[PDB]
Amino acid sequence: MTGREILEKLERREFTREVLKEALSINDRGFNEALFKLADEIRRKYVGDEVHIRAIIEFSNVCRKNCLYCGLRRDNKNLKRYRMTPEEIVERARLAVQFGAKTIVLQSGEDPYXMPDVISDIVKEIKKMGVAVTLSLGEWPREYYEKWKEAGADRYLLRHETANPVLHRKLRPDTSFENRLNCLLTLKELGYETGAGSMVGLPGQTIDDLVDDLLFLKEHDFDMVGIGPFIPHPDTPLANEKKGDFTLTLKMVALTRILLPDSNIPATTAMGTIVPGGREITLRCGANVIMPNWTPSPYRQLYQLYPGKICVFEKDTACIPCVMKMIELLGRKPGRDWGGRKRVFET
Ligand SMILES: Nc1ncnc2c1ncn2[C@@H]1O[C@H](CSCC[C@H](N)C(=O)O)[C@@H](O)[C@H]1O
Ligand code: SF4
Ligand SMILES: [Br-]
Ligand SMILES: [Br-]
Ligand SMILES: [Br-]
Ligand SMILES: [Br-]
Ligand SMILES: [Br-]
Repeated sequence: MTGREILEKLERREFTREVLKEALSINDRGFNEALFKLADEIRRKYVGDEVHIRAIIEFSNVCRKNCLYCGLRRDNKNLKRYRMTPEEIVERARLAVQFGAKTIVLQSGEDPYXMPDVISDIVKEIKKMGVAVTLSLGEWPREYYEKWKEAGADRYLLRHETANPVLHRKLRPDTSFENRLNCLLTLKELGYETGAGSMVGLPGQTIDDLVDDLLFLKEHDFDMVGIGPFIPHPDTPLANEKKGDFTLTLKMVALTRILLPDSNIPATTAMGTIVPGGREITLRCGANVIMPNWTPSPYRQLYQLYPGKICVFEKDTACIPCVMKMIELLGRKPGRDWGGRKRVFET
């Protein structure tokens, strides 16, 4: 098909494997710009001009897993490890709420120390502040997820990473795609607003794999989808592999908006790391959420999933005001409520 014909099929919601493959394979500038415009319009029509701010506290970089792409992998001995205390985490969340955050995101490596009860205690304290709580702690037993839901957690982010089970097992040797999916299904069953998503440009990953990611997201109708480029980290086995392409990753965000028009989709920090102004671009191509870094000094620079992460050298209260300025200069508005998914039922 020509670019014009693929756009017309996307506009009529004929989301076949062939249409998605062709959309990802065409490199024409006119086609790409029209795809980005379509996603931007679908975003405005379905989720409006509000950009929801999720203040993220990366509270521990301790991890038991050995994911091949990740700087926090347990075999990385060249990383200073840290843990915030429960009191530090609560008080830091309180500061974010004082600065206007309406969602607090707690993210960490898979650090057993806190699980499950210290997390439960922390969640209960933050929920007293009248904001949404989102967890991003990795793979744990159903019983842990249940306890956190009972403690008041609202949402859980657990990117599926790659929907190719063979590639998944190789990159994430402690676990499997089956396990990841079982975790996501359990979270949904428990009533969490659930987030999935993937990296783009992983070693071994093909365009067909990317199409399968899109199809997987459509199949499960996730509330949130987090997408970023793979960024090689020098203290990992993938150090010499090629970085993910920004434009290809941007096309994955645009298609995700087109496929899931009422979902919440972040402009991820990885997008801002690989291209200056990458998050702003992404907010104009389908994204409607941003997650300013609220990890306190002196730990920001130690949370090194990937190198060169933006904002790590700044005073640690910088990013909430910064994203508020960003939202304004984009001609957008800040979120007025917790920014939960507002489903638009259709055919
Ligand atoms: N090198 C890298 N490049 C880009 N993104 C990466 C990365 N290493 C990790 N990430 C992303 O960072 C996300 C958060 S990892 C921290 C949360 C939890 N330990 C978990 O694994 O879910 C991952 O889901 C992954 O997509
Ligand atoms: S991606 Fe998550 S689980 Fe895997 S090594 Fe990094 S922090 Fe640990
Ligand atoms: Br302070
Ligand atoms: Br969230
Ligand atoms: Br366990
Ligand atoms: Br995300
Ligand atoms: Br990211």
